[PDB]
Parts: sequence; C-alpha cells; structure tokens
Amino acid sequence: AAQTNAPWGLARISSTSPGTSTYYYDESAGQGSCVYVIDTGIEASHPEFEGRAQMVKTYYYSSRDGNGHGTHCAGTVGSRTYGVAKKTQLFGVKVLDDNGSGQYSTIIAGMDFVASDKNNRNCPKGVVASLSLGGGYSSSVNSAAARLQSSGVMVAVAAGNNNADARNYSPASEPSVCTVGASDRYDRRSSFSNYGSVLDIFGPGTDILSTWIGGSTRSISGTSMATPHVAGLAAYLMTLGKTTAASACRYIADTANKGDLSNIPFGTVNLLAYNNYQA
Ligand SMILES: [Ca+2]
Repeated sequence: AAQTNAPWGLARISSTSPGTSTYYYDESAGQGSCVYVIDTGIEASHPEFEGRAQMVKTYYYSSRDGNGHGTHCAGTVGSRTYGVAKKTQLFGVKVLDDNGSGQYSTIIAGMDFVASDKNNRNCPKGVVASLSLGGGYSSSVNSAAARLQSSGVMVAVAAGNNNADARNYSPASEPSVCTVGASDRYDRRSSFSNYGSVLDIFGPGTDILSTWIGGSTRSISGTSMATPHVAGLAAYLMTLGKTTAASACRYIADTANKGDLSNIPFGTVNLLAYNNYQA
C-alpha cells in the first residue's frame, strides 16, 4: 500500500533515502496487535482513531486527555492518516496529569498495570507499550520497565530531550527495553536528542504532525514523537510475523538504515528505523 502526501516521518521509515513523501507499507498495518500509550490520556473520540482507541486506566479524577501529548503520540502509532500501524488497537493509560507531569510511583503503577491488563485483551499478534516520558535515573522505574518487557510487552521508551547521555535518565537507561532517539527530516540527530550507547535506534522526531485534542492536529517535536514511530513499527512487524515482543528491538536495529544520520556522537548507534517494505 501507498499513502501519498504522508507526514515526512512516516515516509522516512519506509525509505532508504530522505526527502520523499509517500508512505509504503503492507496493508495488514498492525491488525490484531495492541499498543498501550502510557501518557496523559488519549482522545478516543477523535475521528482519526475510527473506534480503535479506548482509555482503559487512569490514576486521576478523569481519564480524559486534557494536555494533548498522549493524543499526539497515539496518533503517530495508530491514527488513520498520521499513524504507522493504521489498524492496530490503541489502549490509553493515563499516568501523567493534564500539565504532563507524574510521580514516579504512579508511572510505576502504570507499567505494572499493562503487564496484567494485556491478558484481558485480544492481541493475537502481540502487545507493545510506548512511553514518551522520562525523568532522572531511578532504579525503581528502570526495574518496572524491565518487568513489563519480561512479561512479553515490547517496551519502547523516549531517550529524552536534554542533549545528554541517556544513561542518567529513566527508563531510557534500562538495557532491556528499546531506547529511542530522534532525527529530523534531513537525517540529522535532532538538536535536543539524548544520545549514548544505551540508545537502540533513532526515529523521526522533529516537526511531527499528528492528532491533537479538540479534534485537531498539530506538529510538535521531541524524542516522545520519535518513540511511537518505533512502537507502531513493532506492532506492524509483529502482525507480519517478522518478529516477537522479546526481540523486536533487535530486529528493528538489525534491519535499520545504517550510517545515514549526521550529528551522532562517537559511541552512539547510527541506526534509523526502517520498515523493510518492498511493494
Ligand atoms: Ca535493547
């Protein structure tokens, strides 16, 4: 399948070269997979989700996304026009308030929830968790992400946005999950993207158009915009039988475009996520 006048980042992950504008993907597009966006909530009523999203857990007085951040991230995973895995199921887990902040014990409660809740859903091709959130290093939060991945959910996390070695942030630094830095549309590391050997992969994270609240759209930036591109790609590749939750980070990094990016510090991977699609 081909989606013309795609957002650049979609086009970028189905190409070996920058600068095109079409998104090439297999029509399965994540059917039978499930992605949990752990964030500020999702606006499931948004036309772009077409009945495929719902909110399953909050830790605040409301399940609603009053911020926008989680609706944007969910749109990059799953929306009809803006998403990578257009047919996946999209679950919302509100661990962040409507200004975007949480306490680490609630973020920890949220990961534990998905490890349990996946068994109450119908995800025959598998389960991904996307966490466009980070703080300073906390062993407790690293261990929760490790448990979530161990349970059989493919965990993808934002490297962080401080232009620093991600070893000092969590859960970016946990080795067993899939740590995601961000690139721009000319194949440079984004200016804010954390780096270092704990990174696994880069994805598009500068000027990312996606769904916003109030039934709208907006183009925003961050490693949190790069992370759901990778999460959606994992959902896609599990529907195709190409990998499993345990080893989708390894398959993505192995099948990536290698050596395209500029502005990569020695010691960091130079790998940009690719979907391996040949029509
Ligand atoms: Ca890894």
